[PDB]
Amino acid sequence: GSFRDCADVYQAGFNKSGIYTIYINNMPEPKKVFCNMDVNGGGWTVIQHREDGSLDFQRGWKEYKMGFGNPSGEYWLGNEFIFAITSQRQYMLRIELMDWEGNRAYSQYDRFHIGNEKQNYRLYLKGHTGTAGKQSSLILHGADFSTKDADNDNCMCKCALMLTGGWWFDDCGPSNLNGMFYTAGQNHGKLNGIKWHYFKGPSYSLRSTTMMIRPLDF
Repeated sequence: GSFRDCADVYQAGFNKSGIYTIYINNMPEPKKVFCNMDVNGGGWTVIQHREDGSLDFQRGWKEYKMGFGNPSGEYWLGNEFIFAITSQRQYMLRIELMDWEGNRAYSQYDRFHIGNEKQNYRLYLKGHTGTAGKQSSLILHGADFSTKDADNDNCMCKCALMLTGGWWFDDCGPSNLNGMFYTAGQNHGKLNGIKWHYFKGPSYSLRSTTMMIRPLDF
């Protein structure tokens, strides 16, 4: 049915994880995405994935808007596409995380969406659960998206210049999954890495991230 997301992809009989094309309402061009059909019933559209540091996340607003990298590996879907998808119905957000010592954790939000570009792709979440901290490492109560060329944070400083990448930063706040990818034992003592404070703390840089969405009604 209207392949609007990986949930539709899954309902239509494709039960196997991989690259698919989805047709997002009101977007001009189709979009290739990774679909995770494994976690917890499947139907997850991946909006961010990191695992090796091959792809650099130190980009500007335009690139954070339109997306970068490739769905076969590491990528950012793009805010314009995250908006367009999450406009077409109510979606939940799940975030899969792994440290360098083999531990996996996840955070999950019952409700997720972002505003439009004029709203600086502001973030709204509700209903945090999971094994990657009792509190949410993403701020629930509203933060614009910021990049090195768009200072929209709640700080008198510039969080994108200090922590790297593009994220919904507060006083930078308790996360940045789009920070610098550090490898091996370098995961220790890094302040501008790939961080999720309530899981491994402000100094740990994570081994892999996947952020993915699917409809509430799935």
